[PDB]
Amino acid sequence: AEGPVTATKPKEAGFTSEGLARIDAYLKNEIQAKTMPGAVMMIKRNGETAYFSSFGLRDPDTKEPMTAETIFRIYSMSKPITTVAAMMLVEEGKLQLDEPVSKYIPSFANVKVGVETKGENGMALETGPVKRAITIQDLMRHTSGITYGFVGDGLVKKAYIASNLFDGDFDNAEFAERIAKLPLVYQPGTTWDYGHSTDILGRVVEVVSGKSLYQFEKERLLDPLGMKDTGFYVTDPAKKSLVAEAMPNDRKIGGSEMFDPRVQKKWEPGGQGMVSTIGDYARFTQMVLNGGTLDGKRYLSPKTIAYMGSNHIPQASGIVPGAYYLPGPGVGFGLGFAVRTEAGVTPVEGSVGDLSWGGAGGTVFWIDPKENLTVVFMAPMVSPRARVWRTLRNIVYGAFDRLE
Repeated sequence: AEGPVTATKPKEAGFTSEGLARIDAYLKNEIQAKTMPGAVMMIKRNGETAYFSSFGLRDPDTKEPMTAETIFRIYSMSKPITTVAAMMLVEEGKLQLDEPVSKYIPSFANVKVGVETKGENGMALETGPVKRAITIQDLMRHTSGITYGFVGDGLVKKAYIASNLFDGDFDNAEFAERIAKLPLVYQPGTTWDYGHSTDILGRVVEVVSGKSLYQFEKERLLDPLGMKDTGFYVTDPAKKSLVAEAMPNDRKIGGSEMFDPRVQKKWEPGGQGMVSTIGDYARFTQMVLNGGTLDGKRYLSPKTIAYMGSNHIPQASGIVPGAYYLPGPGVGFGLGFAVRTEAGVTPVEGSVGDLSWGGAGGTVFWIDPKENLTVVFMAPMVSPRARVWRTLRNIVYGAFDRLE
């Protein structure tokens, strides 16, 4: 427990105080159940802060309190930021969505597609050529054939694991080469499958800009937006104790302990390596809700934002869901965002057109243009994250007193 971080205007935000109180009760109960050591959450609607509270601890071992300034490993929430960075280059005519990835990273020109088939001793992989080159758009919407070794199962995924992709101290250029040596799980441009595509996109950004992913983002987005505690590593000695840590029995991601952001390394993966704070990320999402601008500064045009927020894998795309379609029924996917397409069907409340994504470390956010709403939630945890995120959606929408 703890309470509000700042003053709030729930009624003007279109919520009831009784409804929002349900969030307090839920979070405190989950903390008591040891689902997480603590949590911080912010809800903004109609340009007003409807809710902003923190509860519990940011670290169960040190017993340090959960605060608004607490730094979280945001993992996959790094993707929308990486994608926005790439789209800035697109707006300047320095990158195109239909261009082949191989144009920037040659090793991807000759990747092969693995297909499971019966052999003398069980299932084995047959490999063949791609029918189409992987495009920049494919990377942005996860229809490139590039996957994640630890998500679901399969022979290609087992090959990812066997290749020990995360050994040593390597940079984005080297990681891209490691990925390029592996077979794809699906033909490029045909199937949605979550994977390392965004890490590859990050390298594309470096090739085009001539800068490291972090420096490019720092200059074009992080500094101007005021996201002073957002990056890939916590190098400021005064900020190292602010890193949130999950319960002892829930610190494993992909079969390994969470990386230590307090120790700088060469890798700056655009799909999973960032650290940030709720305040920093809220500015990023507000910028997106605003159509690409914040505090008088424009980062992307409103057309570009609308384009990123559109479904890029509907029927007209011919794209089909892969074996592990994470967004689930009633939800599509755009350029770095899951996009709700059905009012019902999806088993959680929300609005057609709302944008969202989460991180394996417990963080999640969503932007609802129809309801002029943005929500950011951060709590260090892994196994129960999806359950908590879905429940929070229900509670937030369940606290509405009116529709916009």
